[PDB]
Amino acid sequence: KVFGRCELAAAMKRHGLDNYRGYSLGNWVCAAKFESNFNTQATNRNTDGSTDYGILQINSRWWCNDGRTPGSRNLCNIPCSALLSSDITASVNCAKKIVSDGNGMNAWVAWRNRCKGTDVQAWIRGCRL
Repeated sequence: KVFGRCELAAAMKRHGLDNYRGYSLGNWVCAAKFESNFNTQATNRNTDGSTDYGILQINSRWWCNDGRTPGSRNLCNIPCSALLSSDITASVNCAKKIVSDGNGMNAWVAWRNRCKGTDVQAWIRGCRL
């Protein structure tokens, strides 16, 4: 599913990301924009042989099982394919663990490089939230 911007803002807010670990909703929407272009089906292989999955490009070395990432963990206890669903619940639950791990949203390198320090409330402009 390709979310609209305000559609995704509303879903992320419903699931508790606004101000989660102190990160306002626009940070999360900005991260999804540059990680996946709002596409839940996005996947991208990494040089280390892991893959990133879904709206927040959650990676198979630590967080989910894809069966092809040797000596990986599954700290979110899900199959990576769960992260591709139109229902973002599993991606949100796993993102909450990731952002709690010690480096905050710096775990998403698109957030660090394209969202951090910018006017992230622009991403929720106009939305009825």
